[PDB]
Amino acid sequence: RDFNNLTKGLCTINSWHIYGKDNAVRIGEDSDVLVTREPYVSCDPDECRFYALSQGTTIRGKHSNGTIHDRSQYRALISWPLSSPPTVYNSRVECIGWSSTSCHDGKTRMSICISGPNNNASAVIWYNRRPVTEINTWARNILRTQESECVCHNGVCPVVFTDGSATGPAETRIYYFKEGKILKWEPLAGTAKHIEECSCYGERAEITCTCRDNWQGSNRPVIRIDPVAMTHTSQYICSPVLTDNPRPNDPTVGKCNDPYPGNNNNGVKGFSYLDGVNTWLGRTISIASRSGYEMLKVPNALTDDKSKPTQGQTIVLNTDWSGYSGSFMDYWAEGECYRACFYVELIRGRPKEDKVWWTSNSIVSMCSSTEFLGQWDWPDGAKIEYFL
Amino acid sequence: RDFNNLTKGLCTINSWHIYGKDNAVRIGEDSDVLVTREPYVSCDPDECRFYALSQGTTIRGKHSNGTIHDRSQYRALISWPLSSPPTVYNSRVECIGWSSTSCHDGKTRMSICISGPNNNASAVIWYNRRPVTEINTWARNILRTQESECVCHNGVCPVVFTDGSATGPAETRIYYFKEGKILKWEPLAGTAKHIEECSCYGERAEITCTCRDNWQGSNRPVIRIDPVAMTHTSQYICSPVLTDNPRPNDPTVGKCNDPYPGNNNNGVKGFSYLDGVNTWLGRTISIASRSGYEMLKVPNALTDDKSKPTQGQTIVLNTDWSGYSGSFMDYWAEGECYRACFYVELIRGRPKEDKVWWTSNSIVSMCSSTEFLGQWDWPDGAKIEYFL
Amino acid sequence: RDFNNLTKGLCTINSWHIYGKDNAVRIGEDSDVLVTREPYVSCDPDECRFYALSQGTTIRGKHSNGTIHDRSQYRALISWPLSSPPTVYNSRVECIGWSSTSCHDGKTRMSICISGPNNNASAVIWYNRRPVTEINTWARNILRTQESECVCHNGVCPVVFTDGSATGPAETRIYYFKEGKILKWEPLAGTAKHIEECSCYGERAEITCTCRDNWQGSNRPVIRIDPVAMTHTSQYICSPVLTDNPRPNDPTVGKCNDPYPGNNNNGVKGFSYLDGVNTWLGRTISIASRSGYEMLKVPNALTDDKSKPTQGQTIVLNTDWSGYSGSFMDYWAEGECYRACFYVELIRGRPKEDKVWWTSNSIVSMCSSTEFLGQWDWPDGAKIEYFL
Amino acid sequence: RDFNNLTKGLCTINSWHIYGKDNAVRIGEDSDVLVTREPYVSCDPDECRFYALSQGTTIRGKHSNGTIHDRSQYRALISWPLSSPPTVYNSRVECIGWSSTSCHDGKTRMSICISGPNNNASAVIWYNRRPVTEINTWARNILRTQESECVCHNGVCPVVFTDGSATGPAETRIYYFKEGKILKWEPLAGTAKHIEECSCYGERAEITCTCRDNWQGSNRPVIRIDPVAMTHTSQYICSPVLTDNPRPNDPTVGKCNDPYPGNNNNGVKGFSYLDGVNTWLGRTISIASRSGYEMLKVPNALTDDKSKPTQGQTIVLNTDWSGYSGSFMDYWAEGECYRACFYVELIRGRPKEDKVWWTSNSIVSMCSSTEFLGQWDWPDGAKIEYFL
Ligand SMILES: *[C@@H]1O[C@H](CO)[C@@H](O[C@@H]2O[C@H](CO)[C@@H](O[C@@H]3O[C@H](CO[C@H]4O[C@H](CO[C@H]5O[C@H](CO)[C@@H](O)[C@H](O)[C@@H]5O)[C@@H](O)[C@H](O[C@H]5O[C@H](CO)[C@@H](O)[C@H](O)[C@@H]5O)[C@@H]4O)[C@@H](O)[C@H](O[C@H]4O[C@H](CO)[C@@H](O)[C@H](O)[C@@H]4O[C@H]4O[C@H](CO)[C@@H](O)[C@H](O)[C@@H]4O[C@H]4O[C@H](CO)[C@@H](O)[C@H](O)[C@@H]4O)[C@@H]3O)[C@H](O)[C@H]2NC(C)=O)[C@H](O)[C@H]1NC(C)=O
Ligand SMILES: *[C@@H]1O[C@H](CO)[C@@H](O[C@@H]2O[C@H](CO)[C@@H](O[C@@H]3O[C@H](CO[C@H]4O[C@H](CO[C@H]5O[C@H](CO)[C@@H](O)[C@H](O)[C@@H]5O)[C@@H](O)[C@H](O[C@H]5O[C@H](CO)[C@@H](O)[C@H](O)[C@@H]5O)[C@@H]4O)[C@@H](O)[C@H](O[C@H]4O[C@H](CO)[C@@H](O)[C@H](O)[C@@H]4O[C@H]4O[C@H](CO)[C@@H](O)[C@H](O)[C@@H]4O[C@H]4O[C@H](CO)[C@@H](O)[C@H](O)[C@@H]4O)[C@@H]3O)[C@H](O)[C@H]2NC(C)=O)[C@H](O)[C@H]1NC(C)=O
Ligand SMILES: *[C@@H]1O[C@H](CO)[C@@H](O[C@@H]2O[C@H](CO)[C@@H](O[C@@H]3O[C@H](CO[C@H]4O[C@H](CO[C@H]5O[C@H](CO)[C@@H](O)[C@H](O)[C@@H]5O)[C@@H](O)[C@H](O[C@H]5O[C@H](CO)[C@@H](O)[C@H](O)[C@@H]5O)[C@@H]4O)[C@@H](O)[C@H](O[C@H]4O[C@H](CO)[C@@H](O)[C@H](O)[C@@H]4O[C@H]4O[C@H](CO)[C@@H](O)[C@H](O)[C@@H]4O[C@H]4O[C@H](CO)[C@@H](O)[C@H](O)[C@@H]4O)[C@@H]3O)[C@H](O)[C@H]2NC(C)=O)[C@H](O)[C@H]1NC(C)=O
Ligand SMILES: *[C@@H]1O[C@H](CO)[C@@H](O[C@@H]2O[C@H](CO)[C@@H](O[C@@H]3O[C@H](CO[C@H]4O[C@H](CO[C@H]5O[C@H](CO)[C@@H](O)[C@H](O)[C@@H]5O)[C@@H](O)[C@H](O[C@H]5O[C@H](CO)[C@@H](O)[C@H](O)[C@@H]5O)[C@@H]4O)[C@@H](O)[C@H](O[C@H]4O[C@H](CO)[C@@H](O)[C@H](O)[C@@H]4O[C@H]4O[C@H](CO)[C@@H](O)[C@H](O)[C@@H]4O[C@H]4O[C@H](CO)[C@@H](O)[C@H](O)[C@@H]4O)[C@@H]3O)[C@H](O)[C@H]2NC(C)=O)[C@H](O)[C@H]1NC(C)=O
Ligand SMILES: CC(=O)N[C@H]1[C@H]([C@H](O)[C@H](O)CO)OC(C(=O)O)=C(F)[C@@H]1NC(=N)N
Ligand SMILES: CC(=O)N[C@H]1[C@H]([C@H](O)[C@H](O)CO)OC(C(=O)O)=C(F)[C@@H]1NC(=N)N
Ligand SMILES: CC(=O)N[C@H]1[C@H]([C@H](O)[C@H](O)CO)OC(C(=O)O)=C(F)[C@@H]1NC(=N)N
Ligand SMILES: [Ca+2]
Ligand SMILES: [Ca+2]
Ligand SMILES: [Ca+2]
Ligand SMILES: [Ca+2]
Repeated sequence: RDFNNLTKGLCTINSWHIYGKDNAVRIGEDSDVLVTREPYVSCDPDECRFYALSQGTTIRGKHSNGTIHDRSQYRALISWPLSSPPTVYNSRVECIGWSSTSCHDGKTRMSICISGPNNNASAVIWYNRRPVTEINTWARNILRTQESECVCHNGVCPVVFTDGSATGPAETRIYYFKEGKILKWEPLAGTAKHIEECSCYGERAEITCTCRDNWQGSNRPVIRIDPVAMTHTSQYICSPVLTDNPRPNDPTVGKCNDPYPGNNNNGVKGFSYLDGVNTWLGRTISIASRSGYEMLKVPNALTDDKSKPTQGQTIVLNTDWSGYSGSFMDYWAEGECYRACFYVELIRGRPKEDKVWWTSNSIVSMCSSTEFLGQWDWPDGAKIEYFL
Repeated sequence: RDFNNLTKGLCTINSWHIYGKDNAVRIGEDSDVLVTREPYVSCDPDECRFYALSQGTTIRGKHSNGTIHDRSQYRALISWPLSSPPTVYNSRVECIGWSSTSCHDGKTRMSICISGPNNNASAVIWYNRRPVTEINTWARNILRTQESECVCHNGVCPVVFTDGSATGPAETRIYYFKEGKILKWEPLAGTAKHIEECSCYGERAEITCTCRDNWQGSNRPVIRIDPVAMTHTSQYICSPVLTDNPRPNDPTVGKCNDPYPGNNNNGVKGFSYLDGVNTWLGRTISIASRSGYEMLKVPNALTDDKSKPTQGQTIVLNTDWSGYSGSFMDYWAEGECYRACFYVELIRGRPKEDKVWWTSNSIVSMCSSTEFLGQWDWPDGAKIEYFL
Repeated sequence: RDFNNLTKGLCTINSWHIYGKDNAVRIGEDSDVLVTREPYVSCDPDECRFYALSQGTTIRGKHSNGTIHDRSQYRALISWPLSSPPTVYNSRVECIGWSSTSCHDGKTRMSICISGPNNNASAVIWYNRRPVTEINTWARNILRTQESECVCHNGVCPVVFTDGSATGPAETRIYYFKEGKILKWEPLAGTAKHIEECSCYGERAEITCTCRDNWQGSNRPVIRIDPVAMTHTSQYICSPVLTDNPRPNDPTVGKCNDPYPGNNNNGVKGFSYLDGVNTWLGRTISIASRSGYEMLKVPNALTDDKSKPTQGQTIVLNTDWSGYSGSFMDYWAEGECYRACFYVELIRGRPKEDKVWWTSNSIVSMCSSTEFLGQWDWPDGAKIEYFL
Repeated sequence: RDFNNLTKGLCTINSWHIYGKDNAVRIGEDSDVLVTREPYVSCDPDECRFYALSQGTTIRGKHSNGTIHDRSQYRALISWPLSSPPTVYNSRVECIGWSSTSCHDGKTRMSICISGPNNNASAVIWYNRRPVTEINTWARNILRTQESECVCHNGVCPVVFTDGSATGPAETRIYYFKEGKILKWEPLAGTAKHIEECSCYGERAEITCTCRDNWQGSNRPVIRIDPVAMTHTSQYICSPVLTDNPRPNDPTVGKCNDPYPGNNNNGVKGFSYLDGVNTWLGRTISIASRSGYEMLKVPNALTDDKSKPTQGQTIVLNTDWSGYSGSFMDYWAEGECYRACFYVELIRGRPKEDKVWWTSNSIVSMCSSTEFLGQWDWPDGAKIEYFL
């Protein structure tokens, strides 16, 4: 086993095909399914798995009451087989905490969980299923990380962390890990003014992350990382196709180097694939809430402040709930190019559906096709009324 | 690991012995068993497994209400250990969709799931548990495939798909796959006038499929495929022993090159083994409904339009429900010949048993014996009244 | 991997230590535990497992009603990890039927299940988890076999079957299998007048089985088998310490070559270790019912028609239910001798406890010690009243 | 695989990071979680697992009634994946009994369970998942052992047992095992006057155990073992920071060679790391009950009868229940030093919470960091009222 290297480009994305779906809320209506949120997908060389933050109770369990809260001592990063639900009996605990990331470097897996109180959180970096490095909070304000997979190149796996205000300037750092040890870290550079929850992918020896400016931006910040030099910059997606949520209506011209204004102090984790004409952006269909989800092909979105969609695909109808969304690729598939993939978290329960006392989610995930495939929509599918 | 080659003939079939049975509806009365239908069996070189289409809910779960429907976003091909039930906790998802096939080529497994709306369905072809090829609907009318295992020879695994009307001419294609990639495809040839749900087996470098003419035929169409030349023809089973359902009474003479008339627009998936005097046909015992199941030895059924049974074996009594039935063989068993096997789906719930709001099934499977074994009957065994 | 050979003698048995216990009825009061009976234990070279006949329903399930019956289409030989309970989710199906045996030959496992109606039963012999040989009923009267493990020597695994009356002369055969194929079979020889449910062990190239004379004997028949010559004889245990159940009071003198009279048409599966002075017999404590269980050291029991106990060990109190009991050894342990082991089935429910509608069991198993260990008793431990 | 050797020293302990937490009582409110107590953690070369004594019933099960009792026939040492709960379906039985220890020697695992009545208990020593050696009670008074992992060095794995009074002099022995066989045993030596439940760790070819003087001491006895010479001594922790429970208030001066008085006939299993200035002691926060848990850095605690804390870390608040606590290390981690770890048992139910009829626990475990990490508290998290 050698470290994996990012030697391929992205396949041409002409549509999205179904990859995985776990139906966890439907099935967990009458089986021992854990309450989760903040899910993602990540591949090893011989298997791809679903990941999420457990809340340490099943959904039918009485302890599901109160699970709208983000951060407790009962949370852990869990993983489980692709498209199965996260059950008590099949879920494997990666580490303990309420913010995470995880990636395989070709030889073994690194998993990072942050736990603690808001003013005293710490990250523990696990490598080959043992704890190796720990990092203490630097700004004493909810140390937090990507909530989707990291990416490695020749052993170097950069990770984006943020510590500080959600509604003001914060202190974002890029840590470059290798075998779980810190090679280097840098403070955020470039023009992004606030960073959270970066969604990353790797192609041709470069790692691109699409993040959430929680403070001011409804355009998404982008961090581009060179994992060999161990350097980065940041900017925003130029495109007037705005992809955060909540957000104002789309203008005609976006902003490349500043937050696009109109909504403050709020947002959602999301992603994009930024590859010249082969660029696809994800977003909720609603400008106001986490409902619906679409993919739009927006040629040169990253660099063209007037780019608009040339194609699209509905993933979730606007009459169905969505949530966080994020990128991953199977870096160990055969063939000449990396096939872009993503998941969407389908959040159920509170706050939008408050007749139940819980919040949970299921997962749908697609990967790209070079065909122009017909679309379906992929909702969570559970009837909240069955839980009453 | 080399690609497997079909180098043996069928063993002499003198009776059928019990192979597997999961009792899923009985057990799922009080355990976390998934609602399924469209089951089958398929072997790898070191294990044989049960397969089916999940409905993405357990049977006791409230979401089992409505599961008579064939096609939703909550379905997936799952597999699980032989004769265990498909539970939440032991079932492995192969791919997402509501029509499937799957086979191992000696090196690894190919699995194909079709999903989408009726006018916009697509097939995703997985190989070694990754998506490799996608195929879009060509007639915009419920693209669909075998619902039982495919067969490979030297890496080439043909698969029969149909897109178009269930009650009229449709567009059937034979795709020849290798490592998940399309080597070739051909439109249906020969005299079969409508094809659905082919049940296939392989012997001496030839693949024989027994299919369902949904439009006109109560005799079954047969497709014979040369996986080296990558060519095929089709005809019908000549025999007056008619094997679709519903069907008219058996005549005295069948038809070789046309549908045998008497029932329109309906049928059920079934199979046969067509091997000269060693020929056995499966069918429901009832001409009117999916009840009962028998095997009949009908020497030269394929080519003799007056052949009648010379032996038989009851599998399921006419007072018990049956359903789809299909062929598979363990191509990696030791010994001089391939032992024919089959399963019967035992459908419970709607529409015949409408005091419950669900539809599900369990599975019974037999393989052939060179002995003349005593027969038992093998019903589903659940009491519907326990579910009330 | 070579075939295992029986090259060691029995270790000196000076007491019995606890080996395994699954508590299945206790735990299955509130978890998805299958209804079983006819359990046993058998080792592979790298693992020892519990085996039993499932009834194809959980114990809390409504289908547990009626499970006092011995033979249905819903039964299967299952195995599961040592001292775990047989659950829906962890139990592996070996084959389908309502009478079984199973043993590992050093290279792989042979499992035999008999199914069918009383007048038309057949055995299917599985080897390396595939069906290899089938055998049809020869006397049309409930073809049946050991219900505990077989034993192999250099690939040859003899198995004792009986077909015919339970209350009269029957036709017992010894089949000698190798890789699942029949090398030879012989009709029962020697002085045993009726044989059922043989409990076997192997030492120094000879296999000894202790069986149940259901028709006349309260002393147990014994079959001694030479697996190299493929020959056998039979006699009874001479000892006046009578070990079947129900049974008369112990006399002073037993019988070597005839059934010891006093009880007709009834009995229970049991076992012994017959090794000169190192001989230990198992039996229920009650002469009238399956309650209690003890081991007695009865020097030369096999050949001495006046032998009485020189030591003993209570396994289950007379105020607790027992059931079938049987022998196995770990033939792949390190060391100079084979350590004798046994299990006792602890039957709960009907017919003795008829406030519940089911019958099931749990398992306790001990192996011998060369120390003189203190004894405990090992009851099932469940409160029937919790199930009301 | 070679036997592991204790060739490293302890890493510098500057704080404790979260390692694992199973939330078993929360999750077991509505899933099939076994009732346990006396948990611990132990690593193999490729995996670390949770261990505990099952009570042979789930917590929601009616048989959980009465589980405050320590010793029944329904108990077994079980292990399960790190931070998962001990469920029916994922728990592996190591051996049967109501007192245990377990450790891996680099080649395979040794597990020891004691069972029997109080006056007739015996230990069975399993090695490579087979029983190898048995030891009978020597003082006929509840033969008992560590309840946390043992430690091996070059194949030699010493184990501390005690047989005799809990409230008076007893007979403690140190057995030195290798491949499950007794190399040697010695009676307790040095100044410790009563020993129970030793918590052990190994560094630089020496094994240190921190035990419980149940009879007189609120300071903890310490046994230091040379596994090459196979010799030991014992003394007490000198420090006036007293670490048993219940206990008097901390004095100013402790005792090195006698029990520190003030509480008789009671105590709790606990541990320490004794490494010069790098010494950390665990204890309950309450002097009166098993509530709260803290770690205190007490330089030279072992040898300095006036040492007081120079740092600390809260693990569990005084308003939350704790229980037994114990040491383990991952001896197969990479790097230059062994990272100290520990777990705390979080006992729920009786006797403190007597509105429920059961007693169970969950587990939290930490390992040391060379950083000064922020602290959180880690309670069990279940609401007893949900169980009413
Ligand atoms: C079976 O399956 C297939 C495969 O999925 C289905 O076919 C798919 O059908 C879908 C849905 O109909 C299509 O998605 C839409 O794509 C269009 C883009 O394609 C159109 O526009 C292209 C570019 O045109 C522009 O470029 C230049 C400019 O100089 C010039 O050429 C041109 O005139 C124009 O200015 C055209 O090239 C393209 O045409 C080609 O393809 C056609 C096939 O569809 C064919 O018929 C043609 O002949 C031709 O060859 C086509 O015209 C997306 O724009 C659209 O996305 C917008 O609309 C949806 C609402 O439906 C919305 O949710 C999106 O957010 C977006 O609209 C919002 O954002 C815009 C950007 O800011 C903004 O302008 C809009 O006002 C709107 O904003 C409002 O809503 C948002 C979101 O709520 C909010 O944030 C804002 O603030 C504001 O409120 C869809 O993605 C697929 O591309 C198509 N796929 C394929 C391969 O064909 C098929 O239908 C199914 N079949 C059946 C039988 O069911
Ligand atoms: C223990 O277990 C064993 C092993 O399982 C049990 O023994 C088995 O018993 C079963 C059931 O009894 C047998 O199955 C039946 O097999 C017969 C075929 O065998 C008979 O016919 C043979 C051929 O004869 C013809 O050939 C030539 C013609 O030129 C000529 O020789 C001859 O005169 C005749 O014209 C005979 O060779 C054969 O005889 C031999 O074997 C005998 C043993 O059974 C022995 O006794 C003899 O001495 C001799 O050596 C024997 O006569 C099947 O035909 C039958 O299948 C038909 O009947 C069942 C109803 O029972 C039906 O469900 C089937 O569908 C089928 O009948 C329908 O279809 C026909 C074809 O179209 C049609 O003609 C019928 O009118 C009927 O149609 C109606 O119903 C269908 C279905 O609903 C509907 O679609 C139509 O529209 C219409 O409504 C059974 O399969 C096993 O073969 C036998 N196995 C063995 C190895 O013996 C044993 O009983 C058990 N023991 C105990 C103690 O329980
Ligand atoms: C801690 O744990 C230890 C280890 O487990 C416990 O110690 C164990 O204690 C048990 C129970 O007490 C012992 O089991 C019993 O063993 C005796 C056999 O040992 C006795 O007899 C030996 C042989 O004597 C004969 O041989 C010759 C003859 O020429 C001659 O020497 C002699 O005089 C006599 O004729 C003696 O050698 C032996 O003595 C030695 O060991 C002693 C230790 O116990 C020691 O004290 C001595 O000093 C000496 O060194 C000893 O006397 C078994 O016979 C007995 O089994 C019978 O009894 C039980 C009822 O308790 C019954 O259930 C059995 O079925 C059996 O009795 C039935 O069957 C007989 C045979 O047919 C029949 O004769 C009886 O009438 C009776 O029949 C009735 O009931 C049956 C069954 O229901 C029914 O079918 C019939 O029809 C009829 O109704 C027990 O197995 C262990 O051996 C002992 N183990 C050890 C290593 O010591 C210890 O107690 C525990 N400690 C604490 C503190 O709890
Ligand atoms: C974010 O996270 C961080 C990291 O966790 C949090 O910071 C941690 O904060 C905790 C809690 O505040 C600290 O734990 C306490 O540690 C102190 C020991 O450190 C103090 O004392 C040191 C030694 O001083 C002595 O040494 C010499 C003597 O010659 C001399 O130098 C000196 O004057 C004195 O005599 C000092 O070196 C040390 O100072 C340094 O560090 C400071 C940081 O905290 C810094 O501010 C300073 O400037 C300096 O550089 C510091 O003063 C522990 O002693 C304490 O443990 C005692 O107290 C707790 C109650 O809180 C109690 O539960 C413990 O049991 C113990 O007290 C009992 O036992 C004593 C020993 O017998 C006895 O003396 C006491 O009376 C008491 O006894 C009673 O209760 C017990 C238990 O119930 C009972 O059994 C008895 O019978 C009796 O009833 C805590 O462990 C961490 O060390 C600190 N960690 C770090 C790295 O800083 C931070 O707060 C969090 N931040 C936020 C924003 O939340
Ligand atoms: C560390 C944290 O609480 N992040 C929030 C995160 C943060 O609150 C925001 O990113 C602002 O800092 O927001 C959301 C959300 O649904 O919007 C979550 F799902 C996240 N929950 C989580 N356990 N990781
Ligand atoms: C694609 C489809 O719906 N096929 C139907 C199929 C089709 O409706 C028919 O083959 C006609 O096209 O019919 C039946 C049936 O029970 O008869 C099913 F079980 C099938 N269900 C399924 N999910 N594959
Ligand atoms: C052998 C025994 O009962 N030990 C007690 C042990 C002993 O009673 C004491 O160590 C005194 O001998 O005390 C406690 C406890 O919670 O305090 C337990 F958890 C232990 N329970 C257990 N099954 N190992
Ligand atoms: Ca924002
Ligand atoms: Ca038809
Ligand atoms: Ca008898
Ligand atoms: Ca004490």
